[PDB]
Amino acid sequence: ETLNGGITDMLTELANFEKNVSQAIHKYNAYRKAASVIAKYPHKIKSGAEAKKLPGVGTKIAEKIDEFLATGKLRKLEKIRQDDTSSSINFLTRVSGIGPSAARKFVDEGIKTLEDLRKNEDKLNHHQRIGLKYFGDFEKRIPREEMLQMQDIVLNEVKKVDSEYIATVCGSFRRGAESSGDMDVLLTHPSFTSESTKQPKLLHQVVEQLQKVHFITDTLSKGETKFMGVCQLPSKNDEKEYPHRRIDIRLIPKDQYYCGVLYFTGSDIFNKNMRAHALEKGFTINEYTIRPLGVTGVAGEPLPVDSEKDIFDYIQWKYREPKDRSE
DNA sequence: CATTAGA
DNA sequence: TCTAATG
Ligand code: NA
Ligand code: NA
Repeated sequence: ETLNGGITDMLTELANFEKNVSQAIHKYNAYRKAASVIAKYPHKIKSGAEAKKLPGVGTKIAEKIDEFLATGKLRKLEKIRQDDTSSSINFLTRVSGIGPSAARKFVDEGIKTLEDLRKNEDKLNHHQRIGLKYFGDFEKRIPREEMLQMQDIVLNEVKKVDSEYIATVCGSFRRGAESSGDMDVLLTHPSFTSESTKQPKLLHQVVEQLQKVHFITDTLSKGETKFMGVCQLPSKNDEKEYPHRRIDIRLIPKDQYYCGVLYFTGSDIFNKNMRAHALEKGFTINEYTIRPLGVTGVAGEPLPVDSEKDIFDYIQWKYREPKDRSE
């Protein structure tokens, strides 16, 4: 957590590189496992040698460990950090819609900057065109103070269209957080569950609501169960307009909400931890359900859930307010 | 890890 | 169809 820190950070750096700039999935994978196991090790790595005794700890990495050990740096590291191409990749990527493959392709074409991107919006797809267009706003945080004003409008039209809907704004937001990166709305309806053959319109109804009022401004992706978009709080009585925000609304079988909700609400550690417990408590948790464990090794059969409580009850735990779902 | 664009 | 990008 700190005694192995540099090694881990170097190593990760190392990894992320291969992965993006290069297409070295393996080396990349190689770095991460090492990064992983070195991270667990309970003592101070005093040399590649010692490190080397590890699993996944090859000669190539052990080598890198000495160089970092001996001199507070690493060339390859330094050389990469410098590399204008590589850098270019890492940057283009911040564009929403641009990922490794497109980064590399763009670079090769010579587009290495934000401006380059503009000059060639045509070589860009609708997702990326938007990612472009709100480059700033998308990197900006979301003040809870806004999360509250957004959430408020959202539940308002949800309810407006049909009183039967159930929306929940999951995430850290939900976990009390001072700010958030984007809003996650988990949606559900009774008239939609596990079997009941969809009702695409269920999703489409609301998206169209939000839009009709202007909360929705753009569509990154709209599928029959997951709409991915852009939204903005009405810019008041002037002088202050609102930054464009990333929103994600998703349909859910009324039969799977709470688990999903429970889940997406994290924290990643709270979940992991609760989940690990359900195992002892003879259970199985996962994004959509909770099944009872059968000694044969495994088992099935989705116990019924009506609230975040059921799932609690089931594993016989203390209901944890989302507030304290930190870990 | 599953859903969507796109070509 | 596959392949990429988000979460
Ligand atoms: Na080894
Ligand atoms: Na990106």
